[PDB]
Amino acid sequence: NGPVDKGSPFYYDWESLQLGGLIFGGLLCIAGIALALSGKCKCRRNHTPSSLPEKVTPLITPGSAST
Repeated sequence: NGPVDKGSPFYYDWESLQLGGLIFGGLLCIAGIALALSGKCKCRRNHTPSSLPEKVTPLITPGSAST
C-alpha cells in the first residue's frame, strides 16, 4: 500500500502527465466543441443575425471596398 506512488520506482511513470498533458489540452478541446454541438442544431436553423449574413452579404450586397 502506497497511495503516494513515490514509494516504488513505478513513480517515474509520471512522464505520462507530460506527453498526455499535451493531449489533455487537445482532449479538453474535443470536449469543448462537443458541448457546442448541443447548441449547433439550433444555430443551424436560428444561427446569429451577423455570423450568417456574412457569407450571404456578397450576394445581398456589393461586398466591395470600392466601386
